[PDB]
Amino acid sequence: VLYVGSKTKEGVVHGVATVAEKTKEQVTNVGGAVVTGVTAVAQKTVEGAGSIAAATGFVKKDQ
Amino acid sequence: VLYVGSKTKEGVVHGVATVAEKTKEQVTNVGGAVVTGVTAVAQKTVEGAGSIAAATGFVKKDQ
Amino acid sequence: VLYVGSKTKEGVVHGVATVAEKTKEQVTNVGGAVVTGVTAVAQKTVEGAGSIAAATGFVKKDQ
Amino acid sequence: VLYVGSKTKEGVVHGVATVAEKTKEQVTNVGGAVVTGVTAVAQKTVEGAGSIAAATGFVKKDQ
Amino acid sequence: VLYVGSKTKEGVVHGVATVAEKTKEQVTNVGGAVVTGVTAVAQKTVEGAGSIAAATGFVKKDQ
Amino acid sequence: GVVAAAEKTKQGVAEAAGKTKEGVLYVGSKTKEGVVHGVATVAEKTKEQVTNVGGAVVTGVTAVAQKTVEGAGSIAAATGFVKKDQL
Amino acid sequence: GVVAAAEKTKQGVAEAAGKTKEGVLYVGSKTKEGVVHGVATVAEKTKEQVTNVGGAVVTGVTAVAQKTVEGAGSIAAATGFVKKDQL
Amino acid sequence: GVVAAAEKTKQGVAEAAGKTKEGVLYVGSKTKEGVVHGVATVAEKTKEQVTNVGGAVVTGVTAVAQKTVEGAGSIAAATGFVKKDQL
Amino acid sequence: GVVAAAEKTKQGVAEAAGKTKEGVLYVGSKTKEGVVHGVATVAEKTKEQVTNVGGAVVTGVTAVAQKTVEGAGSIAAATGFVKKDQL
Amino acid sequence: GVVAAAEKTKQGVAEAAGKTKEGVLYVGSKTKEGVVHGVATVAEKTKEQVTNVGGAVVTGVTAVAQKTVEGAGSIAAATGFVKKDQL
Repeated sequence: VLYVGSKTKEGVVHGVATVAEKTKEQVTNVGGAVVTGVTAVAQKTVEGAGSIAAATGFVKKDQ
Repeated sequence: VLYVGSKTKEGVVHGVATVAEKTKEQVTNVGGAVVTGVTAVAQKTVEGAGSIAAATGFVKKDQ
Repeated sequence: VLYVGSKTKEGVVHGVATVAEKTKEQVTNVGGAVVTGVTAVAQKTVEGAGSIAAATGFVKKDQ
Repeated sequence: VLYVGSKTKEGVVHGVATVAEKTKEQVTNVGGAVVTGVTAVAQKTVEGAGSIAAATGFVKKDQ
Repeated sequence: VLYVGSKTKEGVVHGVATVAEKTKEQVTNVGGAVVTGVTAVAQKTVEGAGSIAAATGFVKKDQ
Repeated sequence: GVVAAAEKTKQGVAEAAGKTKEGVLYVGSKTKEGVVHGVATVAEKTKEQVTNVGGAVVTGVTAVAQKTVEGAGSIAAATGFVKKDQL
Repeated sequence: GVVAAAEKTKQGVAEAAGKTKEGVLYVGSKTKEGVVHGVATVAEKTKEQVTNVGGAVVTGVTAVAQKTVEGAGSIAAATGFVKKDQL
Repeated sequence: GVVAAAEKTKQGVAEAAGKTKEGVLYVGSKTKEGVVHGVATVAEKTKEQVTNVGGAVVTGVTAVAQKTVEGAGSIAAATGFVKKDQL
Repeated sequence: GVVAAAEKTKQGVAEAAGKTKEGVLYVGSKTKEGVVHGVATVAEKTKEQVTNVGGAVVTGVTAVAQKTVEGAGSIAAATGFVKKDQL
Repeated sequence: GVVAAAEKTKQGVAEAAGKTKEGVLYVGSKTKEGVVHGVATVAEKTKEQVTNVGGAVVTGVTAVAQKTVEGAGSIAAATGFVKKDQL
């Protein structure tokens, strides 16, 4: 009937950082999945069932 | 009837940081799933059943 | 009936940064999926079921 | 009936940065997928069921 | 009936940047995909089911 | 004088002088070298009498901003300076 | 004079002078070096009488901002300086 | 003078001079290097009489901000300095 | 003068001068080097008379801010200094 | 003068000058070296007046901030210093 929404956050990601210095890394992958970086996922769904927000670094071989 | 919502957050991720310095790393996987970068996921669903927010860094081989 | 929404955010990603200095990296993958960069995904759906927002770094060989 | 929406943001990404200095990198992949850059994806969907926002660093060989 | 929308954002990407200095890079790919650049995708769809916004950096060999 | 108003309507949105910095703003460097900034002086019931005989008299504020002053035996900034040197 | 108003409406929304810094704002360096900032002076019930005979008189404040001054035997900043040197 | 108002409304949202810093704000370095900041002086009931005979007089505040000064036998900052050296 | 108001409403949301920092704020370094900050002086009932005969007089505050001074036999900062060296 | 109010309301939310620091704030280093901060002086109904004969007089306070001073036989900071050395 009477709604006031001010500065409301729903499904929000903010303030994600990564700092590296003098860093060395080696990756040798064969048929797999390697994730080293940053993933920032924000999701807001209405009337949506079975919703996946993030799916990172999997190796799926279902039947 | 009479709702006021100010600065309300629902399903919010904030303030995620990683700091690395003089770090060496070596990854060698074969058919697997390696994750070294953390993920920030925020999810809000309305009338959504069976919702997954994060599915990071595994291996699924269901039959 | 009477709605005022001011500075409201739904499914928003903001403020994602990575800083690197004197960093070296080697990647050698064969048939795989290696992710090192930044992914920032924000999603809002209305009446959308089974919606994925991010699917980074996958290797999928389902049957 | 009476809606006022001021500076409301839905499915919005802003403020994504990457800073690198004195950084060397080597990638040698065959049949694979290597992602080292920045992907910033924002998606809003109305009455759309089963929508993917981002699919990065993928290797899919379904049958 | 009475809608006022002032400075509203839906499916908007802005403020994405990368800064590189004294950076050298080497890529040698055979039959694969390598992404090192910036992708900024903003999508807003109405009455569209099954919409993908970004499909960066993959290799798909479905049968 | 900035005024934004909305009276006697069913809906009103008023925005005064608002500033937004959305986007990418890049500055390589923003140095400032040898800068004098913001000098203010206030006096009340002002009355001045100056009598000078062979000298130098300056009334007011002094503000000197220099980046590089080269040379040996030089004077960069002087206020009320008397120099009587033999050689 | 910044004013934002919304009266006699069913729904009124008003923002005064508001600042947002959304996005990416990159600054490589923000150095300041040799800077004089914010010098204020207030004098109430003030009158001045100056009598000078062969000298130097300055009435007020002094602000000197330098970055680099090189050279042997050099004076960089001097207020009320008397120099009587043999050589 | 910053004002935001919403009167005689069913719903009113007033925002004054607000500041937001969402997003990425990167600064490589923010050095300060030889800086004089915020000097204030207030004087009430001040009458000035100056008599000078061959000297140097300065009446006020002194502020000197320098970064780099080289030189053998050099003076960087001097206030009320008298130099009488034989040679 | 910052005011945010909402009178005679059914729902009022007043927000005065508020600051938020909800992002990534990166600073590599924030050094300050040789800095004079915040000098204040208040004087009531001061009626100054100055008589100078061949000297140096300064009437006020002295603030010197330096980073680097090189040199053998050099003077970096001096207030009320008298130098009479034989050679 | 910061004011936020919501009166004659069935529902009121007033917010004064508030600060939020959510997110990631990163600082590599926050050094300060050779810094003078917060010097104050108040004088009420004091009694003084200056007469000088060939000397050096400074009236007030002194604040010197230096990071590094190098050199042999040098003087970094000197207040009321008298230097009469035969050579």
